Amino acid sequence: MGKTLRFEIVSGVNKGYFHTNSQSESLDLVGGIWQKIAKEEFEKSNIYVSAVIKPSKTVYNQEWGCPENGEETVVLTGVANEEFVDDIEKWKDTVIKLAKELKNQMKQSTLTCEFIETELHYFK
Amino acid sequence: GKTLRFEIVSGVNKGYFHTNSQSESLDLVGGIWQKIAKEEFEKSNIYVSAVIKPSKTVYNQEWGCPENGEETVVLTGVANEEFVDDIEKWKDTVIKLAKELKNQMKQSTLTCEFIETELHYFK
Amino acid sequence: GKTLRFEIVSGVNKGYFHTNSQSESLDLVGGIWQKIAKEEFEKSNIYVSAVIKPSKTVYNQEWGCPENGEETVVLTGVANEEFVDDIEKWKDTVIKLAKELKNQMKQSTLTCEFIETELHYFK
Ligand SMILES: CSC[C@H]1O[C@@H](n2cnc3c(N)ncnc32)[C@H](O)[C@@H]1OP(=O)(O)OC[C@H]1O[C@@H](n2cnc3c(N)ncnc32)[C@H](O)[C@@H]1O
Ligand SMILES: CSC[C@H]1O[C@@H](n2cnc3c(N)ncnc32)[C@H](O)[C@@H]1OP(=O)(O)OC[C@H]1O[C@@H](n2cnc3c(N)ncnc32)[C@H](O)[C@@H]1O
Ligand SMILES: CSC[C@H]1O[C@@H](n2cnc3c(N)ncnc32)[C@H](O)[C@@H]1OP(=O)(O)OC[C@H]1O[C@@H](n2cnc3c(N)ncnc32)[C@H](O)[C@@H]1O
Repeated sequence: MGKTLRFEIVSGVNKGYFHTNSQSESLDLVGGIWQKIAKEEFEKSNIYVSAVIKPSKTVYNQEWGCPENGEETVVLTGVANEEFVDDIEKWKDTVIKLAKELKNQMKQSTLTCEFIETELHYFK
Repeated sequence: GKTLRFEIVSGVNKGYFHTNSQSESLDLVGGIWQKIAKEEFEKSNIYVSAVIKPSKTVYNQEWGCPENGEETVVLTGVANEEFVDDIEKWKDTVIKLAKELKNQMKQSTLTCEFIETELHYFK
Repeated sequence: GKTLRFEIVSGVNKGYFHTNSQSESLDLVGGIWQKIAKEEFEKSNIYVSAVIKPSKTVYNQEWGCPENGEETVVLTGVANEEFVDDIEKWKDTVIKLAKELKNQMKQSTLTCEFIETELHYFK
């Protein structure tokens, strides 16, 4: 019953720039970018932030640029595991740094990053 | 950035809408949400966006769950203070929209959860 | 309606079940969940349903992650007072199911989280 934090990031996939065709292709695109930026930060701080990535669409007003029925998006989540990181604040600052880097590399005008309290049970 | 997020789980009612794939039912729910969100936005100036995800929900087959699980859609959202000036009013709007979604999807039941969250919005 | 939700993340072990697509992985994991949930329901009269979502999980390639991520499934659920009287007993049941799922999926590790939530159930 370790009290910790989870994050959730939502990003567009910018098909106008990366020209991905399917949701598997955009999932792999975002996953590859996260894999690179997470490793780069891990080399600097010894904190590796893994991410679960999920296909999704995001529904907003068509006048703001949303396609009918929703924009293709990826949801990234993760959770601070005390077996891997000993400082929750540093982990949180790392997630924020990665979220801003993801926004930049995905060429997104906006991005959301949330933190939620969670109780993590890790079975090994 | 302390705020609220919601999560709604809905069936896709294949027998009523006659969709044939997870992608089609995702777009069905997306279109319904897009319409009810716009309709409410016109009445109150509050627009509730939703992230929608494909899913399968597993429960007891004795209660009607299909062998391979029920095709469902998960909808989530979060109150951003840049777009809504009162979180409680936003929460009440989400509840209203969830009940509308339940009715439009012809669902017998629906869950709508609220979770405390800290939102960081980069622009 | 203050309560708890769970989230479990599991690998899908394509190298033990010979599967490929994400829809096929949802069906494999959903079938396992149906069976273990029913088994626990018979013992405790607590049935834990699950919403299952397709995903990939990104971690260091040096630790065995494929480039761009490993195929995974995310399972979530929520304790509903209409179906369970004691949230502590529900939580212990979820933990038992999570450990059983880890074994059935032949996974070296598994995460199970509990998050405070406010559930609105419309029926
Ligand atoms: C789908 S399970 C696969 C991998 O997927 C990641 N993962 C699992 N569940 C989650 C979750 N809920 N949210 C985010 N990432 C997750 C974790 O990185 C997990 O790694 P393991 O715990 O299985 O360790 C595997 C190896 O990798 C090392 N390792 C895994 N993660 C980290 C880490 N963050 N820092 C340092 N070492 C790590 C660990 O020591 C071990 O040798
Ligand atoms: C995947 S990002 C795309 C759009 O997807 C939606 N979105 C992004 N992240 C999330 C999330 N975590 N949960 C739910 N919806 C999300 C947001 O509606 C977002 O819009 P932006 O923040 O990028 O604003 C784009 C334009 O649209 C306006 N706008 C966007 N949302 C609202 C809103 N709710 N009310 C009023 N104006 C809004 C805003 O002023 C701007 O001009
Ligand atoms: C996508 S909706 C379909 C079914 O999907 C499951 N479900 C719905 N929302 C969620 C959610 N957020 N998380 C996890 N599971 C969910 C629920 O099991 C739901 O069942 P209903 O509430 O609609 O009851 C349907 C029938 O099944 C019985 N039933 C459903 N769940 C349980 C349960 N946990 N214990 C006892 N009886 C249960 C209930 O009495 C009724 O006859």
